[PDB]
Amino acid sequence: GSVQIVYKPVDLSKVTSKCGSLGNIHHKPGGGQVEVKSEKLDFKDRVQSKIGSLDNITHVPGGGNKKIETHKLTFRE
Amino acid sequence: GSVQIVYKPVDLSKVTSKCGSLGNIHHKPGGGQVEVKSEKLDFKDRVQSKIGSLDNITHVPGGGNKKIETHKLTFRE
Amino acid sequence: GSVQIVYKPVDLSKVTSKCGSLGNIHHKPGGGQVEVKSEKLDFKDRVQSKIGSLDNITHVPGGGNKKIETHKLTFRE
Amino acid sequence: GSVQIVYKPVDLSKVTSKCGSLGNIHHKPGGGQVEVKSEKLDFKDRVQSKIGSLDNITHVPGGGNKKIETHKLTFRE
Amino acid sequence: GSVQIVYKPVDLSKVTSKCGSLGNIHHKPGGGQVEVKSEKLDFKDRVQSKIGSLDNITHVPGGGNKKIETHKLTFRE
Amino acid sequence: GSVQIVYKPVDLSKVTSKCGSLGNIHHKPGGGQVEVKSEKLDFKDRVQSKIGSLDNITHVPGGGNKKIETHKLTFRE
Repeated sequence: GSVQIVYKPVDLSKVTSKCGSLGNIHHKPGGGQVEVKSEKLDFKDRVQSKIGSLDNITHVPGGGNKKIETHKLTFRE
Repeated sequence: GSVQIVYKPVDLSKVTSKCGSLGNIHHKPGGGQVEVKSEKLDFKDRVQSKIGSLDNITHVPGGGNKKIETHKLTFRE
Repeated sequence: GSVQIVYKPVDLSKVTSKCGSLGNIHHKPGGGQVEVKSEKLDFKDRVQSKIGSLDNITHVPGGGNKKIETHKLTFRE
Repeated sequence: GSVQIVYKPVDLSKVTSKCGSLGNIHHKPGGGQVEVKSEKLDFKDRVQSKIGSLDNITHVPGGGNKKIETHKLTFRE
Repeated sequence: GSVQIVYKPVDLSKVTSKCGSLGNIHHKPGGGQVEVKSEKLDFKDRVQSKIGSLDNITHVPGGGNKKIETHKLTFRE
Repeated sequence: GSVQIVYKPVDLSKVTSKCGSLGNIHHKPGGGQVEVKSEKLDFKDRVQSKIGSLDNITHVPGGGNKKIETHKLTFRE
């Protein structure tokens, strides 16, 4: 019993943008207040956590395009 | 018993945009207030959590396009 | 008993947009208030949670287009 | 007596195609026979000729599109 | 008497194609036979000729697109 | 009497192709036979000729695109 597998996908795909100008952008939020009160913090087994955060973000990429691919050939016996 | 598998998908797909100008954008929210009160925090087994957060975000990508692909050939016995 | 599988899908698909200008956009919400009170927090077995959040978001992508594909050939015995 | 010619043709044309796949094509003609008998051949000036030819042609272009133009301003006296 | 010619043709044309795959092509003609018999051949000036030819041609271009132009301003006296 | 010629053609043309794959191509003609019999051949001036030829050609360009132009300003007297 002979097994033959050929795995030859092809992609010529493009992910693209064009823009004339980004222009004037004004991030001006009023001052927030964040208060958190807790007594104990027990953490185990791959847990991840964020407490009391206050983030201001002004992300203005001229492109900002993204492509994701995954290929996976798996074999048993 | 011979098994032959051929895996040859083709894509020439495009994900694209054109824009004249982004123009004036004004992120100006009033100051929020966030209060959280808790006594104990027990965390285990891949849990992830966010408490008391106050996020202001002004994301203005000139493209912002996205493509996702997954290929998966699996075989047994 | 011979098994032959051929997997050759083709796509030339496009996902595209055109825009003259994005123009003036004004995110100006009044200041919210969020209060949460809790005594205990027990978390296990892949749980994920968000408490007391107050998010202001002004997402203005010049394209914002998205494509998703999945291919899956599976075989047994 | 003045003369003024402004030859300014503007071209924005496109000649285009899409095809998914060209597929299986089978050029299998039976064997031809060509016999020509002649005694004398006298040629002069701009003659061009072909005798006793047997051509098999397969032509499978992925596009095969064509454009031709012939601009011609002529002036006298 | 003045003369003024402004030969300014503007070209923005495109000749283009997409193809997914060219696929299996099978040029398999049967064996031809070509016999030509002649006694004398006298040629002069601009003659060109072909005799007794047997051509097998496979031509499979991935594009195969063409553009031709012939601009020609001519002036006299 | 003044004369003024402004020969300024502007070209922004494109000739282009995409192809996913060229695929399996099988040039397999049967064996031809070519017989030519002649007594005398006298040629003069600009003659060009071919006799008794048997050509097998496979041509598989990945693009195969062409562009030709022939600008020609001519002036007299």
